[PDB]
Amino acid sequence: KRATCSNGKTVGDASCCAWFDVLDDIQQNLFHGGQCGAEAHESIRLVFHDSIAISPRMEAQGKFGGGGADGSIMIFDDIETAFHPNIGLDEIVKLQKPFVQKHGVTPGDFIAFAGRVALSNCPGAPQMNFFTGRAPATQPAPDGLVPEPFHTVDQIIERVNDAGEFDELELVWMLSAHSVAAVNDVDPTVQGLPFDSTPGIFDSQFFVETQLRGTAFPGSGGNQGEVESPLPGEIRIQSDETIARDSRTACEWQSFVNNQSKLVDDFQFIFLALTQLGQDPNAMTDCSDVIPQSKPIPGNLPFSFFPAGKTIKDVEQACAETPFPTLTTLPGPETSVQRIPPPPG
Ligand code: HEB
Ligand SMILES: [Ca+2]
Ligand SMILES: [Ca+2]
Repeated sequence: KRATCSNGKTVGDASCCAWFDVLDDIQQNLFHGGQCGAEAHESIRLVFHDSIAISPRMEAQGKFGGGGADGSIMIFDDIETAFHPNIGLDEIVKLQKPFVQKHGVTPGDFIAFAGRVALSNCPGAPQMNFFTGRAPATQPAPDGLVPEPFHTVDQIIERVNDAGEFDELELVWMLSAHSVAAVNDVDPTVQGLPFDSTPGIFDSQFFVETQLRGTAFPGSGGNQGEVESPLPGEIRIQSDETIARDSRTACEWQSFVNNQSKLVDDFQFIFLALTQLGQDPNAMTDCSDVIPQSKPIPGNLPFSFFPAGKTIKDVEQACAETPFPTLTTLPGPETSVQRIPPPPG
């Protein structure tokens, strides 16, 4: 059957027991009592920037293409966090390092762990998986491997296809993370502008809101990779805006609107896949029973809605197969999306 940890919990594999002490430590000292706040969002982002930096095409040509989910972004933070796509990630890397040192775990395992635990904090999240077995990187990733907000949809599709054999529909899946996300470094005048009106809730509001006609910048204009957004305080990036309207991806983008089961099943899958880049999944240990049970979305709303002051008339419909769903609109005046201030220091 199962192993029993010193704290009296039971697990599928005895090696998983050490992660309960990591869990308690980060929930209290990294995530401010298990919150879906700035440190959680940064930890989710960090998983992608560690993991996607792998390139089988470069290896085939005799060039080191990076080791994927290997902890390189932490081990070699002075190198990798100075790459422009990794802007702002040295803060979370620095917050995470003490825990890795204290608990004697691999940097790559800890990054995957912290991302899973972060998502567990966000109502609506899938039940996140956690596998161990990522040896420390011995070489930093090359630059040019992490997508930018100003890149073409073509080059982003190509990049994820190379990194993980991900198709263009799976690209849409992994962008679900922007449902619990804010932007600190794109607008030099303001930090913490969310991508959707519910950055604390893993829902499909990101997929709704990116489909709306953009009307204004939330702060300054003229920032590379930024386009007009539909709501005060919400930011929109060019890549997301284009993927939402591109004939290859627009139908998948819309499919998440008012479809919670598809959202969570697809994201659960793709997040695990990201955390196993550069690894042999058969060689890894399943420690998924350490991750907290995800919480349902509270309250009494339909799963997807238009934000207040928006209706079907504000949607730029892009899926030729299926009209955009006629959602309910939240009552009241158009409200400003509140910023998520990044960690002090
Ligand atoms: C994980 C998963 C994921 C994925 C896949 C992604 C994908 C992406 N993305 Fe992301 N992001 C994210 C998650 C993510 N993401 C998050 C979580 C965030 C937030 C952070 C904070 O809040 O801090 C972001 C954020 C972000 C930002 C902001 C930053 C700064 O400012 O610093 C940007 C620009 C981006 C982009 C992007 C792109 C281009 C792509 C393509 C693919 N993003
Ligand atoms: Ca890496
Ligand atoms: Ca959200």
